Amino acid sequence: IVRPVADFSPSLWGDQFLSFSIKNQVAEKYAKEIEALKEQTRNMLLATGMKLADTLNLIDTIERLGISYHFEKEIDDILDQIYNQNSNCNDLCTSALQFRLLRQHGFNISPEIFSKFQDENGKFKESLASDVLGLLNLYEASHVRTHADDILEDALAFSTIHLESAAPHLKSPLREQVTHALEQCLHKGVPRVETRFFISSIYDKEQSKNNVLLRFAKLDFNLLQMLHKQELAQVSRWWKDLDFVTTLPYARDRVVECYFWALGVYFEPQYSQARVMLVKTISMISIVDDTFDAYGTVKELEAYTDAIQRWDINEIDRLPDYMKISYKAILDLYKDYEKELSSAGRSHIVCHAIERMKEVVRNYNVESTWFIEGYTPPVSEYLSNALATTTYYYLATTSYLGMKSATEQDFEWLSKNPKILEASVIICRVIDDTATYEVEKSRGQIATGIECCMRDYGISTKEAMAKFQNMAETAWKDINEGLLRPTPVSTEFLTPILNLARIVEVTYIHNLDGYTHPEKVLKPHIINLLVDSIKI
Ligand SMILES: C=C(C)[C@H]1C/C=C(\C)CC/C=C(\C)CC1
Ligand SMILES: [Mg+2]
Ligand SMILES: [Mg+2]
Ligand SMILES: [Mg+2]
Repeated sequence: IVRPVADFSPSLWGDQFLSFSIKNQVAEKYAKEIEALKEQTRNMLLATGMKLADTLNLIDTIERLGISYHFEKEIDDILDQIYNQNSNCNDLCTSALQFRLLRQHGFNISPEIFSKFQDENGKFKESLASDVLGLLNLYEASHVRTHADDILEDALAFSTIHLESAAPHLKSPLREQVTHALEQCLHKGVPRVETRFFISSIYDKEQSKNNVLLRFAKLDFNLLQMLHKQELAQVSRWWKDLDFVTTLPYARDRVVECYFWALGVYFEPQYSQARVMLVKTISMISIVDDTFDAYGTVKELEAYTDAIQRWDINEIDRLPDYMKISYKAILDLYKDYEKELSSAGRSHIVCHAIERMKEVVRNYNVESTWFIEGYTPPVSEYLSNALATTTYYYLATTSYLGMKSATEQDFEWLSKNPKILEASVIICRVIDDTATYEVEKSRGQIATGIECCMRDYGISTKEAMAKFQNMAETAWKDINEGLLRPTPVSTEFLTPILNLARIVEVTYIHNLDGYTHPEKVLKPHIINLLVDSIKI
């Protein structure tokens, strides 16, 4: 009664990440210079009597350079001031940038700021088609819409067609920046990824660049990268001493991709413990998913699911030997988390992630039951099960474990499935179903999202993929709305959820599974963030 056949590609990284020894004198030299550069930058920000457009461009540059996390208080104070002054007297470039920066920071600036750029019908004035910097900022702003912003319904299409038309004749690096924006907008990109591109491909090549900011940005990126590499080494060593590579050979060996995921959720040094905890969880639920999907028999998956609900080491012997391996590793991981959080008296919060894991596994087992039965549920029923199998309710909960400022009330909010979390989960689900529809269908999975959608509504695969694309668009508007003040918890606890949605977009770009097939999408990102330093 043997098993399915292995068709997963092995880790393409080998052991190149296993040991990283930080050049300590370089670290100290970088940090010492950064302190000086950080103060110079702080004073640029606090400079009295700057014009609106100059201020917004400064803040935008500091944000794209990846160093704004040093200046949360200064940037906030400035945007707040701009928000409350109501300055509606500018051109498209400044207005669109004003709108984007304020919305991204939760300031509900009215979309009426764009009325002066439109005709009697709410269509942008085509006379603006020759203003490339205006179009570019309009373009970026168009991705931050909520449901109250139908004034902007035309902004994406308008700016896109005219940027495409202008791009081939633009000077550099402007051309490269426009071309990049059309493939990957800023708001929906992974921050370290956009930062790496901006620093190296754009700002470094700008004639007008500020030398202080550029040097700051390069040193800071390379210094954080040393931390990230230590973290990945520590995590690679943990994964190695688990040895699932050989004892659980049916499973995807993707701990580096998992680290990239955790790095997407937060890159700052204060979230180091959080990242390390998170990547371990992603790594481990990856193992569980492959057990349900590519190895376990329905009888085996039943006992596994029940063992997880009971969550007791007593239960191991009801499981086949190969499931004993992962089950003990799972239980041990949570005992590790409890020990890690003990000194800060935050051990009790681990139970929130545990309950969310039980939920994921219940729904894995349902999904397997559906496959065995040849069942094509209605879309509503399909989603009631398949949203949790994204693991995103679970990963979001997990992202909070290592965040020292997360309180019980923050977990209570998250446990009620707030709308911002639900939208992030929906984006993951529908993008995944759109990308992986064809392959899963060939493997016989009749319970696949798009199939459900086709059979339920009586519509073609094309119309179904388009209906899913639209649920993703609706979900982004809900994310954007969920960031607006007053927020139900600190922005600190919203950003991970937003970042989870961004990682989806980036991994499944151009409709391909970038996690199962890392070489396409993830590999260049991993090399740019974790292998190659920015040349100084
Ligand atoms: C649905 C998505 C995008 C998941 C699929 C991947 C797994 C279940 C393995 C670990 C979980 C990850 C990488 C989140 C993505
Ligand atoms: Mg699966
Ligand atoms: Mg799977
Ligand atoms: Mg899938």
